[PDB]
Amino acid sequence: LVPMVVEQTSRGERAYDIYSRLLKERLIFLVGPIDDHMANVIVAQLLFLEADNPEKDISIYINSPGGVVTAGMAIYDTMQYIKPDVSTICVGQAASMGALLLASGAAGKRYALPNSRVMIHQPLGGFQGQATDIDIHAREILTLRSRLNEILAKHTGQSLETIARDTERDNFKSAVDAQAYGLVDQVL
Amino acid sequence: MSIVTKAAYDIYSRLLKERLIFLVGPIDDHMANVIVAQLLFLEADNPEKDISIYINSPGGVVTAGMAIYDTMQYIKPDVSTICVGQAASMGALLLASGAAGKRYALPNSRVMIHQPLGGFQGQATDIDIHAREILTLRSRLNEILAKHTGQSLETIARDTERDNFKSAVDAQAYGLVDQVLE
Amino acid sequence: VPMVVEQTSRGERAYDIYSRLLKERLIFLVGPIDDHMANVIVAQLLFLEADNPEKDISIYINSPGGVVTAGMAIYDTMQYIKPDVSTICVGQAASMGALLLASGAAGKRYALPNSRVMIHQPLGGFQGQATDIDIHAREILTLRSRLNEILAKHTGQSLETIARDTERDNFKSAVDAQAYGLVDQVL
Amino acid sequence: VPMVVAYDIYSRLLKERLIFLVGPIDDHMANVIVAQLLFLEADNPEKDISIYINSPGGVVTAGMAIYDTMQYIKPDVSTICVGQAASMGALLLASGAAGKRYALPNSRVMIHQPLGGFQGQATDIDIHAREILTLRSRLNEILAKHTGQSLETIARDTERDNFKSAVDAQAYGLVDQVLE
Amino acid sequence: LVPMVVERAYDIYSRLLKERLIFLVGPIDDHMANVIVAQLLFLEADNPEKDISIYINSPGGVVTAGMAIYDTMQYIKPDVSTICVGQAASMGALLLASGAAGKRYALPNSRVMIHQPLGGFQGQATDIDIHAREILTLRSRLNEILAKHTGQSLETIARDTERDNFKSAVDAQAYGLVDQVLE
Amino acid sequence: MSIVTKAYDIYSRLLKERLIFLVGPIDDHMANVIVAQLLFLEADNPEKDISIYINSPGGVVTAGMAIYDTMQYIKPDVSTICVGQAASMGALLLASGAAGKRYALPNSRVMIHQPLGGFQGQATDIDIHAREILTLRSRLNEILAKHTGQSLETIARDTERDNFKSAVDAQAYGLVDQVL
Amino acid sequence: VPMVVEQTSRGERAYDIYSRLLKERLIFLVGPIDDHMANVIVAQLLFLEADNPEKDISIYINSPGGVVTAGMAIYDTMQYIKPDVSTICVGQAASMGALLLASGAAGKRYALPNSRVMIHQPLGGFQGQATDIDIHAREILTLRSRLNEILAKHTGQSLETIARDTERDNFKSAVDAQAYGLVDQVL
Ligand SMILES: [Cl-]
Ligand SMILES: [Cl-]
Ligand SMILES: [Cl-]
Ligand SMILES: [Cl-]
Ligand SMILES: [Cl-]
Ligand SMILES: [Cl-]
Ligand SMILES: [Cl-]
Ligand SMILES: [Cl-]
Repeated sequence: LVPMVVEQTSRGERAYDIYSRLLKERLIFLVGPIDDHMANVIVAQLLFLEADNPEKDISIYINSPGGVVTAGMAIYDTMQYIKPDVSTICVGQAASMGALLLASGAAGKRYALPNSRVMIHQPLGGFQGQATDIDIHAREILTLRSRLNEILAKHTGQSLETIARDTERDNFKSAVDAQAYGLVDQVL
Repeated sequence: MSIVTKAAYDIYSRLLKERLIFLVGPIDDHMANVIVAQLLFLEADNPEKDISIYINSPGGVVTAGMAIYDTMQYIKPDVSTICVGQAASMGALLLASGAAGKRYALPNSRVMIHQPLGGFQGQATDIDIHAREILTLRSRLNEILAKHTGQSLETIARDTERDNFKSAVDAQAYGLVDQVLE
Repeated sequence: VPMVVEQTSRGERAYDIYSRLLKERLIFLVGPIDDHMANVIVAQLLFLEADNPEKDISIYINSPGGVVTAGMAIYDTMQYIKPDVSTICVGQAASMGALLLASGAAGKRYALPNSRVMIHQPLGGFQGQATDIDIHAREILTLRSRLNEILAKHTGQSLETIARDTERDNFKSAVDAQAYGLVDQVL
Repeated sequence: VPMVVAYDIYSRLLKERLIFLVGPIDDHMANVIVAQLLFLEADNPEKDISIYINSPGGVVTAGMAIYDTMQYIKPDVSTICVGQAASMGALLLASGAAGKRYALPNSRVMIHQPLGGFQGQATDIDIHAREILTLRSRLNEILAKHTGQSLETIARDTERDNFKSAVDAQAYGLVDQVLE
Repeated sequence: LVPMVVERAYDIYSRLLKERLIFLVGPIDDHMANVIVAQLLFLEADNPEKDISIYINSPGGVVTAGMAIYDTMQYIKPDVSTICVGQAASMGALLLASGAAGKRYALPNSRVMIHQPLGGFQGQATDIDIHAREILTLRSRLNEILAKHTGQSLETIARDTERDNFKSAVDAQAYGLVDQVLE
Repeated sequence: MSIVTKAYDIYSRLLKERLIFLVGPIDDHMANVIVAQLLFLEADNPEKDISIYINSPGGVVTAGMAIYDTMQYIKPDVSTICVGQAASMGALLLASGAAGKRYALPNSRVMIHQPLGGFQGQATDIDIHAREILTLRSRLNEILAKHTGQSLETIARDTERDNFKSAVDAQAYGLVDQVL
Repeated sequence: VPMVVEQTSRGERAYDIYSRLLKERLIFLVGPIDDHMANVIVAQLLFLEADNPEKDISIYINSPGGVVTAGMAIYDTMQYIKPDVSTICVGQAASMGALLLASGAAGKRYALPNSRVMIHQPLGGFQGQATDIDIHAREILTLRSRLNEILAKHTGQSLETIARDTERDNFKSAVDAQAYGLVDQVL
């Protein structure tokens, strides 16, 4: 059950579920496993907010264990393409594609709360075909892995060699260690 | 009146006001007819303004995709296509079939023209799609792709047998989109 | 199913996309035919006739066919109501779906270029859908003949031609369907 | 279910005094039909009501609830068969107001009552043999009364699980007119 | 699908609730009983003087749920008329017979069975076992209620409730289970 | 908002009249909804009585205790009315209405007995241990003794038996004040 | 479940009972803690802060606990927002539920007389909820110590006392929870 609120607008009073009410504040929630359904809803929200004001910052709250790589890339490309800066805030956790999106927020505007944790490692499951008739072949997996490593090296400032070595490890960084690595700019 | 993110009500319906359609997930008759309905609605509301279809789809049923294809070509407005995430099979065919000059891909999206057997089989219990009809449809799909990409029929027929994804830049070079939005 | 919001005297209102097009006298006949969807189409035809008995109605058809008596409920309602019912095949029309396509108002039956049409009627459409109903062999043969007569009447083909061709479970292209008399025009 | 503006399509047609009896007959759909009939009577006890019937039949006492309500309310209840009417569906069709029972040209009508409609639908209810024979006779009497056939004829013919065409249903007295 | 009417929008049952009509339909259990109790209390508060009608088409069901309806019918100020359409069995039959004196009705092809099967008495919850002596107490209580409202003697009810046979509308009227067959 | 019996429902309309329905098994979900209605009613008017209609087989002890503590804490008097039955936690809450304002209808039944099932962990990772069960059983007995006027030894003996009391016997025992 | 409808000059507006209480700045933390309910609680906190950053917020807590990182999302949001967040235990609070109860604004943490509090954290709360995530032994130990430090800070107990007492999977009464520093007052 998602609670509702009633807010005054220029057009009169209107009812909102809590997430649509926070969308009016240019806040978007990326929560749970990443897949096409939820990634396309986030793409839709980013496009809508850009249409509403292309200059004002947008915030994505991230609490996600990661998930499907191409779904996460659709969010990534949309974040980069729209005119507004997209600020990222990790609460709870960001892993795999969740961590990649966190680290890809606008420079200076990536944040983690004190007890959140960040894991860059990309499990095989995120790369496999999600539809019954799609088999994702080894070379394409290797291309995607290098692509993700290059994106991380670029946004963190780490070298490519460093990202590719560290992404093999299946462990979490604390918010402070994630800030030190360049995955976020500030622990709030 | 009331607004939600997930079902000027839900986010998708608000963007439909902006002449934007989302083609997402597997293509089957249910979602293809919703897209046909959105296309016919937008043409009736304004037969002059462009329409955009965002495509993130692993493909699916061939006749359902052909329903979308025929509607796109038939209505008066130019239909622009944008690949986000991926486009495979019928999804790649539809991406390639947007209005000339108005087909786009985002930099990390991927495109695969290959059409698996599963798209051609009968979806209803009492329908059996026979081998000659499969070959006829595969050829028609190849000719549609040859026409919109500028590749020869022979090149399409050879390359569609491989089930590999192209990058967005490679898909532009192949003629499946006109521009990578970067 | 997306929504379309319009403002009015007393606030604003919301239609789903299908309801919005029903305002424009378009009906969607999509998916397998059964009693549930057939009665909804009958309800829409009756509503549009009562709203304006003079203006045409369009049914878009994308269907593999299905239950014969449910399709017959739609057929009789199309014939009975006052407005001309135009039909447009998008995707495919098989079995009862093809019969209803062919039964649109004369001159107003259409197919899109990549549409396909199959008149063949599989056994499954004729069998009992209810637990306590067993549809017997002679009734199947009788209904198969009634369907062939409807097709002969609307296509202009001989009953002998329809009976021969309906035994083959093969599709016609839009162009071949138009030449056969199943539609009047490829759009 | 499409909408018209704000009614769903069936509610919009209920405003025009049309009720849809569709699908298998059971207590749930019967009681919705009874409610609609009572509502329409209260709204206007003079104007005719129409019931569109497309149904394979079903539970006998649920059908009898509809039958008794059609007979009891003041408005004439016209019936129209679209698609098919079997078992209690056929009984209800034949029980519309005299002169106002219709069938469309390709509809079909079967008066036969399978054993399934008489059995207990609740777990703790067993419908016994003599009650079945009483109900079968009551249904036959209702059909003889509304069709004009003799009781003997109905009792013989109802044993066959065959459909009548719309024309043969009119000839038998199950409807007054085939509509074209 | 439950149709709607516009007058605001009402589903068909809420529209008829405005006309002080309640539908008791299907098997009786706590869920549906408490909804009927709420409708009775709502109608009493809206107008404690005007009659209420309950239409009953029910195979019966859980005894204590039915007793919740019975007690509420007796307690509220309005007369509660009952009308049997289709059938009334077990607790449904009891509730039909318990409408206000002179205002209990059956339609001509309605049927009524007072018999109470064992299933209505057993515990519906996981941790409740309804014991034999409590079943016997409740069976006697139901028989006393029927005797009071029908005018039959207690042992006449006890004899006839043992048989799981239906009464026609005419025979239910003759027995005192309703006052009138509406023709 | 549209109106139904089952948008604006019948229970919501009655909440406007300060009536709350406690119906069915007691668990966290329904108990938290009752706490919410109690807090809402107290904020709307802290002086007017509230009524809880109780028809319940009982259920989870800590869920019932959430309702109990909220009834005692809020300012309004909470009247309780048993319809159908009240067992276990349902009987405890009935017995805990405002003094003088606890009621039973003539055919309702009340069983104070607390089955083991109400005390066990409801979450997968919670094991409720034996000494905590004994502590809770004693607390519930103390609550019943206080509200009924019976001795603790009387409650402790009687709660062992999984038998129902009639409305008249519940009133005589002090579980309600009046049979209506 | 239930609705509250309020009349206005432009007709009627409707809430469910929880949304109506949200209007009074009360949030309900009920049932097992997981990402779904935790993100709903985070959103409610951020909304109430944006609506009025000065006024207190109350969380009613009736929970057997649950997923540790979901509860940590709520914890961090409670500490970050400007308003004081009061906590009230009704029923019970265990594991993450007990931690969040203890984490309300100093002096504004309450328990009702028959509620019970269990700080113990079962293994199940630390394990991966996602199919592709295995939460490893060293991360579990790190999270366990962090929870003990959070509890020590808010209760006033030493780290050693928390670490010893959290191993036992027993409940504290409301009065014992108050004496331990887990709430400030039994209401
Ligand atoms: Cl306003
Ligand atoms: Cl093939
Ligand atoms: Cl046969
Ligand atoms: Cl028989
Ligand atoms: Cl028998
Ligand atoms: Cl007979
Ligand atoms: Cl017994
Ligand atoms: Cl490990």
